[PDB]
Amino acid sequence: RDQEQYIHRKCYQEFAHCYLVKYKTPQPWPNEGLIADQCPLPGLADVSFYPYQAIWDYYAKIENIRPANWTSSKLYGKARMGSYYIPKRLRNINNTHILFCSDVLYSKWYNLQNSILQNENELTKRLSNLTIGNKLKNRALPYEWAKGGLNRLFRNISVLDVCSRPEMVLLLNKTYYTFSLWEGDCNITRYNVNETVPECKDDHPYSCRLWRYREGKEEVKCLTSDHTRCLYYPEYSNPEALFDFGFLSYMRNFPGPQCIESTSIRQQDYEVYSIYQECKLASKTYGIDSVLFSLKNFLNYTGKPVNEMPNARAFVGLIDPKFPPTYPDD
Ligand SMILES: *[C@@H]1O[C@H](CO)[C@@H](O[C@@H]2O[C@H](CO)[C@@H](O[C@@H]3O[C@H](CO[C@H]4O[C@H](CO[C@H]5O[C@H](CO)[C@@H](O)[C@H](O)[C@@H]5O[C@H]5O[C@H](CO)[C@@H](O)[C@H](O)[C@@H]5O)[C@@H](O)[C@H](O[C@H]5O[C@H](CO)[C@@H](O)[C@H](O)[C@@H]5O)[C@@H]4O)[C@@H](O)[C@H](O[C@H]4O[C@H](CO)[C@@H](O)[C@H](O)[C@@H]4O[C@H]4O[C@H](CO)[C@@H](O)[C@H](O)[C@@H]4O[C@H]4O[C@H](CO)[C@@H](O)[C@H](O)[C@@H]4O)[C@@H]3O)[C@H](O)[C@H]2NC(C)=O)[C@H](O)[C@H]1NC(C)=O
Ligand SMILES: *[C@@H]1O[C@H](CO)[C@@H](O[C@@H]2O[C@H](CO)[C@@H](O[C@@H]3O[C@H](CO)[C@@H](O)[C@H](O)[C@@H]3O)[C@H](O)[C@H]2NC(C)=O)[C@H](O)[C@H]1NC(C)=O
Ligand SMILES: *[C@@H]1O[C@H](CO)[C@@H](O[C@@H]2O[C@H](CO)[C@@H](O[C@@H]3O[C@H](CO)[C@@H](O)[C@H](O)[C@@H]3O)[C@H](O)[C@H]2NC(C)=O)[C@H](O)[C@H]1NC(C)=O
Ligand SMILES: *[C@@H]1O[C@H](CO)[C@@H](O[C@@H]2O[C@H](CO)[C@@H](O[C@@H]3O[C@H](CO)[C@@H](O)[C@H](O)[C@@H]3O)[C@H](O)[C@H]2NC(C)=O)[C@H](O)[C@H]1NC(C)=O
Ligand SMILES: *[C@@H]1O[C@H](CO)[C@@H](O[C@@H]2O[C@H](CO)[C@@H](O)[C@H](O)[C@H]2NC(C)=O)[C@H](O)[C@H]1NC(C)=O
Ligand SMILES: *[C@@H]1O[C@H](CO)[C@@H](O)[C@H](O)[C@H]1NC(C)=O
Repeated sequence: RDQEQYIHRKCYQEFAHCYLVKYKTPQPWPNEGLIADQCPLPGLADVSFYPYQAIWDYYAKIENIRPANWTSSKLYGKARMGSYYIPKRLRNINNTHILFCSDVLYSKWYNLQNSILQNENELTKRLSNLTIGNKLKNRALPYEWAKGGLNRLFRNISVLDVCSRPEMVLLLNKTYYTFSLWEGDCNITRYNVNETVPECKDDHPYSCRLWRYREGKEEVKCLTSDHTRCLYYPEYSNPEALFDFGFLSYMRNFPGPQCIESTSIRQQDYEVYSIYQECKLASKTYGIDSVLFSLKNFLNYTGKPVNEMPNARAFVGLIDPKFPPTYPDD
């Protein structure tokens, strides 16, 4: 009978937006610190005027009370306080692949105003028209991922993505771009702002000023004998007062300084395989049930199922996975 529809339905409901990205070589995120001023911060006492930003999971939050001989490096490595600390598990040299199940990276053909029927149909059509086996043609990808890219399935990643999808950016960005209003970045100080920024000849109170000024060396001062409760002094100024300065500056709400520097993270072409296309292909040989079982287990490669992870966060690193998985000969 026309088995095709059952295989489509099952493969789609389990693996539609699941993909496997192979780095040319294992190259992890290179710094412990992430400078992303474009994301709003929680602000004073966390009474936040913005919805929860996922990147806040990695926020190096300044605390006023610290023990007597406390340094930021004890908790956040080389990261700046008030920026973000990338934990070791998100910059792991051993990780050769990135597995994700998310629709946030589809280009404009996919848009949630349409009926789900349209989007389902269009995605399966495009995948069939864009795959050699289970491997995507380079034209499906961003050119930044693979030479020949024409965004025919995936969009380019953006500056604001890191705020809602930090793991995706950390694991998949070919290049790290800073967005900074910190004093000293790009040799911009509180003294030469009227000279480095063209449009400043000296209105929003945020105009032509920096966000974080360097106040001095980081230190802990103890004014009691109680050395467990001492006062912390950050190196740069505290951003709670001006919690959305960087975001508002990124939206070009006012003129002023902006520092953007690039760092090449991963070189050479990505390869990308569609788990859905592999489901549909292997089903005609080994049967839908075993293909389903084996690819579900592959999605559980780390003990946490990637497709049971939130759509914005379902991006995981893998160490030398066998793909396709062995299919049971039953
Ligand atoms: C994960 O990966 C993601 C994907 O890889 C990644 O997303 C990408 O991030 C990067 C970095 O953020 C993005 O690239 C940036 O794009 C910026 C914006 O580009 C547009 O706007 C600028 C400015 O536009 C002004 O001028 C035009 C005319 O020129 C006007 O039409 C505008 O209206 C505007 O005019 C004024 O008005 C605005 C308010 O309305 C003001 O805000 C504005 O500042 C003006 O005052 C244009 O220049 C751009 O033109 C480009 O157009 C296309 C591409 O769009 C190209 O074909 C073309 O060649 C132009 O590049 C565009 O329209 C850019 O500003 C930004 O450029 C800076 O960074 C790069 C990389 O380092 C530099 O090479 C570049 O020269 C710029 O660096 C200078 O400026 C920065 C600060 O901006 C300094 O820190 C730096 O030191 C340097 O200064 C030196 O040079 C200056 C000359 O520029 C000089 O003046 C200085 O004095 C100094 O000597 C950069 O290109 C990219 O778009 C993202 N991609 C996507 C798909 O989103 C993501 O970030 C990654 N995430 C993480 C976490 O890593
Ligand atoms: C990249 O992979 C290597 C190899 O898997 C990782 O090194 C290994 O790290 C584990 C802990 O994550 C070590 O296991 C421990 O070994 C001690 C013996 O000293 C044992 O008593 C513990 O119960 C535990 O099993 C393992 O020794 C270590 N192996 C080597 C060769 O270094 C490495 O950490 C990975 N890198 C990253 C950044 O994750
Ligand atoms: C996603 O990112 C890529 C960059 O890797 C963008 O590709 C670039 O797109 C621009 C405009 O579409 C191309 O420039 C144009 O070239 C033609 C040549 O005929 C010229 O007539 C135009 O005036 C303009 O200069 C550029 O070549 C192209 N670069 C590459 C490497 O393909 C792409 O547009 C981005 N898409 C989105 C939606 O952000
Ligand atoms: C993805 O793989 C992980 C294995 O890394 C699976 O976790 C396993 O989940 C089962 C279900 O509860 C656990 O079995 C039970 O464990 C308890 C306590 O250890 C034991 O007393 C019971 O007799 C029973 O065997 C199992 O321990 C656990 N394994 C680990 C290492 O945590 C997970 O279920 C898999 N997810 C999917 C969707 O398949
Ligand atoms: C999708 O399939 C079409 C087949 O129609 C591929 O090529 C298109 O061919 C028609 C003529 O039949 C041209 O008019 C189109 O311009 C072609 N498409 C493009 C995008 O140029 C197409 O390459 C396949 N891939 C995608 C991503 O659509
Ligand atoms: C900042 O100054 C240093 C030298 O002190 C120089 O190497 C660097 O390129 C400068 N950066 C910018 C953005 O001007």
